[PDB]
Amino acid sequence: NVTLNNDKISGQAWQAMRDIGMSRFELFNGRTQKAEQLAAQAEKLLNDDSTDWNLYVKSDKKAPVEGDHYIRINSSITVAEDYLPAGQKNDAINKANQKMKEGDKKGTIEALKLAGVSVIENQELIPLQQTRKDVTTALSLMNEGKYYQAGLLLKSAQDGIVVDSQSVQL
Amino acid sequence: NVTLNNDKISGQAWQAMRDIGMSRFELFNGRTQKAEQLAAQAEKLLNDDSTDWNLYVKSDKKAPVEGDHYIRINSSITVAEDYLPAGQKNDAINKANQKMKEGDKKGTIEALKLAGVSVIENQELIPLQQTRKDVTTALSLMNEGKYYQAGLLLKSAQDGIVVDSQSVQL
Amino acid sequence: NVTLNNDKISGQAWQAMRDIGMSRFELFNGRTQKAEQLAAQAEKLLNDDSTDWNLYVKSDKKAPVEGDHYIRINSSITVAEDYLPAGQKNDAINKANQKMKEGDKKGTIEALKLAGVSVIENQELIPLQQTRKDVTTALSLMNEGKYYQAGLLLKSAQDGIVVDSQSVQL
Amino acid sequence: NVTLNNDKISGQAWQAMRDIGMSRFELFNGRTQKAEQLAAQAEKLLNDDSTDWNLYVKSDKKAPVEGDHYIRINSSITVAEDYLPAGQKNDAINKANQKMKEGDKKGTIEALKLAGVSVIENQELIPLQQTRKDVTTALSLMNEGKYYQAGLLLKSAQDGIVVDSQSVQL
Ligand SMILES: [Cl-]
Ligand SMILES: [Cl-]
Ligand SMILES: [Cl-]
Ligand SMILES: [Cl-]
Ligand SMILES: [Cl-]
Ligand SMILES: [Cl-]
Ligand SMILES: [Cl-]
Ligand SMILES: [Cl-]
Ligand SMILES: [Cl-]
Ligand SMILES: [Cl-]
Ligand SMILES: [Cl-]
Ligand SMILES: [Cl-]
Ligand SMILES: [Cl-]
Ligand SMILES: [Cl-]
Ligand SMILES: [Cl-]
Ligand SMILES: [Cl-]
Ligand code: NA
Ligand code: NA
Ligand code: NA
Ligand code: NA
Repeated sequence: NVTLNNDKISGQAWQAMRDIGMSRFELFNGRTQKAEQLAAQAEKLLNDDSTDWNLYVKSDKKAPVEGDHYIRINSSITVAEDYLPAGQKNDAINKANQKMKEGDKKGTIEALKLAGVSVIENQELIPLQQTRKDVTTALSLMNEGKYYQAGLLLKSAQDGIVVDSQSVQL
Repeated sequence: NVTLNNDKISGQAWQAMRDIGMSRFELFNGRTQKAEQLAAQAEKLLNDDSTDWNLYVKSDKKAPVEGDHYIRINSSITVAEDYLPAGQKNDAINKANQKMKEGDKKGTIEALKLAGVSVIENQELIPLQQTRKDVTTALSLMNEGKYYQAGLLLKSAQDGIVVDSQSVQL
Repeated sequence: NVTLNNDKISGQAWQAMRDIGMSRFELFNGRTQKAEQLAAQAEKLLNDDSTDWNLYVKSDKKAPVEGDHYIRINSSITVAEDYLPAGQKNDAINKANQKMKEGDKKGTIEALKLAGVSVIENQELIPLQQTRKDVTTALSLMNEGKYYQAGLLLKSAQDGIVVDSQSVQL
Repeated sequence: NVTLNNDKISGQAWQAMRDIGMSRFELFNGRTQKAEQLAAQAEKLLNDDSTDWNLYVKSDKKAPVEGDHYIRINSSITVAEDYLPAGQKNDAINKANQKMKEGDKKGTIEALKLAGVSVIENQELIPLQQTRKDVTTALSLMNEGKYYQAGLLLKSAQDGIVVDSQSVQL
């Protein structure tokens, strides 16, 4: 999948983060072997050598750990609707719908502005190498029987998700 | 998957909510046919006649719409750690790790209490019929070309996700 | 302030949680004496002997720590809007506005239902004694110079905030 | 208050956003005159002519509406803790505590890195003029008796809050 500006989003890393959360839950749920399976899947997803990880990097954002980079894992939309009289907004929304039908992203943004609607794109990001290290280290702790400590690292990986909300500039 | 109390969680409905969010994004991304495909997948997941939806119902929670019910779609954990001197907490955490290894949920909760750690389970819920109606109606609006209005219903479905955070009573 | 069902909400505890967050930030901001001042204010707010803390208790919710109770610190609204043709919804919303003008909460909920709008009340809660202990212990750690450890307890207090989202049953 | 880089944060705008949320709740709570009072307070806070609003602007972030700017209303911290053996981390945390005592922000960040801890600063931002317009227009709608529509604009103002999470570069 791609952002509004056509930059690639990592579905593998999104699924890895989902697996990380499920893994942590299974530690507390008394299913530590299931937790290891889920963390192992996350490790394979984040370290896939056939994936070109450069494609997902948000270059304009400094990661906390030296040499690391944030990658895009999801995009969503926030709209902000100004008050308009019912009639004027219907006609403006109808034109916005035509641009979406046409695949015209810029025309959609501009028609929505005439409807009093601003658009913000929320890009969910993770630091790639820091997340990889959390997963691999958590698995090592699980191998050692240090399950609570593994859970702390899985939670830290989740807490490293950030959301860059930006106005749409196509 | 199951909660700490062994109640079933709907992976299909979780994926349906993921599909609903992606569908809404694709409307703004100028890919309305992709949005319809994603909403159609969500509709099939939420309306699977081979699924016994009773298994996922949280019976002790009144849904906003008459006749409806909330279903469980995810569980996560929140811990709250009291301050303990480094030595006393290590020994208590080590015993908690043994109970997790043993699959002993109650023993895990009790050992964590000795470590100064309380456990809260966060159950993500959706109203099943209200969400079904949002998806089916959004698809109908997409068929009619009313894409912005479909996006509003998809967002409403997402805003209907609630999180019941409860202390663990096994 | 009060919930939709006229149960009291603690403005003091809300401000205490705000102070707890600011206190934690000031630790990292190199202003540990400011952090102590903010945590001391939170302690005074949560332990005010002139406040009748029973007024804010959500009795139908078991707190994680034995003998403790959750108290209400905020209420907000989530609406869920069904799709209605523009004309029918305007007339229904106009009637909802009259009930709000009249102070008629039940009539507002019922008029909104005719407009295709369901209402959910989100009650933010904290465990009172567990939060008190976090604050007092964090101050003690600050007195000892253990600032990072104090920050962990302040964060734990914040992570103990839960949101009970319930359909409106007046 | 100030960020880690000593940029000013608007306490007035933070309180305005708090007032906006309370105002919206009071509409549904059948207290429309209280909602107007709270929105009027938010309007006065955001439009204070004695405040130098330039002090709070995050210049490196484009606001959705032409001519507008994002302003800082809060800062918080996220830590990410690597796994370290208990002994090595205690000694590293003890040195971090000394730098916080000394007010040495850069030394704190560097000592925390030796403890395996990365620091992210989360800056809560609002678009100033777009938020002002939401509040003033919502009050006008309240004067007209269009309470539900006012609530939509108050919610839109809240949905315009974004969080810029950045690694600490002092
Ligand atoms: Cl297992
Ligand atoms: Cl890379
Ligand atoms: Cl580093
Ligand atoms: Cl290890
Ligand atoms: Cl398409
Ligand atoms: Cl059912
Ligand atoms: Cl109903
Ligand atoms: Cl329809
Ligand atoms: Cl200070
Ligand atoms: Cl009490
Ligand atoms: Cl207890
Ligand atoms: Cl102590
Ligand atoms: Cl009033
Ligand atoms: Cl300005
Ligand atoms: Cl504009
Ligand atoms: Cl107006
Ligand atoms: Na979206
Ligand atoms: Na979890
Ligand atoms: Na509200
Ligand atoms: Na903070």
